[PDB]
Amino acid sequence: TPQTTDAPAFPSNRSCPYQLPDGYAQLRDTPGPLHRVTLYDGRQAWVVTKHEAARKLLGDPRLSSNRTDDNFPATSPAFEAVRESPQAFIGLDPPEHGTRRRMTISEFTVKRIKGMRPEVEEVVHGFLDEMLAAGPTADLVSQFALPVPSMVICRLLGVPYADHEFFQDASKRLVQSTDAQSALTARNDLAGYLDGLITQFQTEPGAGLVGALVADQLANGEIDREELISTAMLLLIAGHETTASMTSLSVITLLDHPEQYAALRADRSLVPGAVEELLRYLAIADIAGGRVATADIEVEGQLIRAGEGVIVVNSIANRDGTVYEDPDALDIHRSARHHLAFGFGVHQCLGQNLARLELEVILNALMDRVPTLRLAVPVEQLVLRPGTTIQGVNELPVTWHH
Ligand code: HEM
Ligand SMILES: N#C/C(=C1/SC[C@@H](c2ccccc2Cl)S1)n1ccnc1
Ligand SMILES: O=C(O)Cc1ccccc1Nc1c(Cl)cccc1Cl
Repeated sequence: TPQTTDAPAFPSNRSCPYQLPDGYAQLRDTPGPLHRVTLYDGRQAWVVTKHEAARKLLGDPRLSSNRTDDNFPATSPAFEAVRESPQAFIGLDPPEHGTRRRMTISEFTVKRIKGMRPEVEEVVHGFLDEMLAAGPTADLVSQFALPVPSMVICRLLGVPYADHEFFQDASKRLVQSTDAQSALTARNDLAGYLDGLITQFQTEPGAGLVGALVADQLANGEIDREELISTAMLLLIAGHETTASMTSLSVITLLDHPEQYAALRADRSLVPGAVEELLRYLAIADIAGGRVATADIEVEGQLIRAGEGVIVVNSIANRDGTVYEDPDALDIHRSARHHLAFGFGVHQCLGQNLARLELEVILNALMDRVPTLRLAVPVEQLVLRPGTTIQGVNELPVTWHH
């Protein structure tokens, strides 16, 4: 008996770090902006598979980001960890979203990010010093890809780096969590740590965004103590995990396209455009597109009903051939403009300027300090994270000329 389905299972896992899963490429090819899918618990939902329609729906206020809504398209049991506690502004709609987000934007401006350039370079070259002095073979993730953005975001947040082993482990346990209880345990571990950090700042006013939020908004009752915890946790995990994944996958991808890597090294003028193309191509946050319709939405003849879950899959939208000619080809020289790796609209990634800065610095540093860098194993031996979480590899064995 045939098993062809109208709503295939979603999400799907990558088999190649920089290629869509086979199922996603099928969704990309099927005409129309929408397609039905079956989530892990049997409920059906819509997935958006085209670029301009993704922009349109991301800007549509009728698609809500409220993750506490019972009809929100949860794609894994671990998603329950964020549903039970107060929502950081990633899970808020206007006007609450803007009031909370504006409490944090000062630390992510173009002026502040450019101001952080010397300390980002210092942290990058510091962890490179330690890795190269230790010699190959090293795991690029635990020795460079993860600690670099961890240290940077901690200094931005005011989180003491001396506790890094604790909250890096709690962050990883949440990222890789495959059940609800494990995710909630790792989340409460972070919540308990951040709550004590708040009390510490109330005794002794401190630096970083968390200290600012404690001294001002919390003391004026304009943010709840548990919203501060959720917001700080969002920035902490995002600061750690997204950049680390872009680093490891950019290294894997660039080494599989050695002509473009050598061209990139020969001209650092190309690093900014190469970073945009890597963001479009790798789209490591393609699971973070969930929305729920609060009213009927008709999309090019197809009707989204109120109460239906919608998932804007930015990896698929970033492979729209009508926007990026030959979209499945990595081209660091192409115009990667208007890609959706960071989203679009009111929720577009607050840390996008920081991720762009860190990746540029990291890529330039790897080409300067370790040009003989190469993988210590075939990419087929690398272990990919599933489509239910942030795209990445659990470890990246690398070697170089000692
Ligand atoms: C290459 C790295 C990153 C990628 C690919 C990425 C991707 C995304 C995407 C697709 C969204 C949209 C979520 C939605 O529409 O529901 C988002 C939002 C967000 N990201 Fe990132 N992100 C990255 C790095 C970071 C970093 C380093 C931070 C540090 C704080 C961060 C913090 C946030 C926040 C706070 C939001 C929510 C903004 C809002 O709701 O107004 N991200 N990100
Ligand atoms: N990547 C990423 C990222 C995420 S927030 C929501 C996360 C998520 C949503 C739904 C299901 C599973 C997961 Cl894990 S993924 N982020 C955070 C800041 N900027 C980007
Ligand atoms: O979304 C959040 O509030 C925290 C956060 C920040 C960065 C990356 C992921 C997550 N959340 C998250 C995690 Cl770490 C695991 C499973 C499901 C979710 Cl929603």
